[PDB]
Amino acid sequence: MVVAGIDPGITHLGLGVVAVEGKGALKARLLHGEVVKTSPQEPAKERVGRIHARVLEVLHRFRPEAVAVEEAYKVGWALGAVLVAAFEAGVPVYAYGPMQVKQALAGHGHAAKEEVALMVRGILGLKEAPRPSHLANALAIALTHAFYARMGTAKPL
Amino acid sequence: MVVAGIDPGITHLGLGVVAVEGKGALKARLLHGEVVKTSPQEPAKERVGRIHARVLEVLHRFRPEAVAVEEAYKVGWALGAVLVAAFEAGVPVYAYGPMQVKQALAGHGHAAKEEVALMVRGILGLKEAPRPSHLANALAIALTHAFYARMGTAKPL
Repeated sequence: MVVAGIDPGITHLGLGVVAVEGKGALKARLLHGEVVKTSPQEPAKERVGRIHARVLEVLHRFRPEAVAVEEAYKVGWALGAVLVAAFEAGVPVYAYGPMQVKQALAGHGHAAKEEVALMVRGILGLKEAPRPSHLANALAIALTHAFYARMGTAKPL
Repeated sequence: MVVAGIDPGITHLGLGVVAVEGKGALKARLLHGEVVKTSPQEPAKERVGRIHARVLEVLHRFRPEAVAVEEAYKVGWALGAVLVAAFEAGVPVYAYGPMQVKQALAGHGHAAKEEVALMVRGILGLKEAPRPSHLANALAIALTHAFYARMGTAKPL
């Protein structure tokens, strides 16, 4: 299955797409990874508009079965743009918090972020852990969703 | 040696950094690759300003010995922003055209782009050819510079 994962951020918005294998231990391939980077000088509408345009472009190009997002006002803006794109692309949205990601990929709710990042590197077969953290997070969220999707406990926002 | 390569583009600006080995056949590692993507709706000053901010951030973080750029008005704007960043970072700029890139990496001036992209994938040890083309181009330009730098025919803009 093909999944877009998104990590709504301060000045970076992690956006990744993975294709996960249907059998065997959780295994996926990286199809796309980007970070939407915003500047202090550019106005709010451009920052949010670009996020929208990037997410919509990714959904249309990669046609994932699902969008997965990690879990305040301004972060809410970014997620707003993301939600609009998923609505226009006709793609269902699922939300997961830090603890669920840790549980799915590291096997305990209180695992360190480094443990999650090690598993994402493992599952995707990467040479190094995917940088930066917003991208690593977005891939983890994507893989978290695939994990719960397999066992049928996907959490739809 | 560490080299930033840049491919000034229509709506995408390829920006990559490679570290090249000092002995043996041309061999490098990818340190960074990004594409600055601009939208039709965002004003010109934001498009050019972001390019500036991204390039400057990359130069400051990665401290390359050189910036290499591929070789009209609006493309000129992007390169303008790039030039400003290199000036502020104190990094020398070298320019190369399509034919020199083809010559350095494929061994003939009239090689197809696919041949250049195959060599960039080879030299950087990548699984797949680096996508998208603006990023592939920026890495090729970077590696082209390192090639001529080795043999002492670097072309400083």
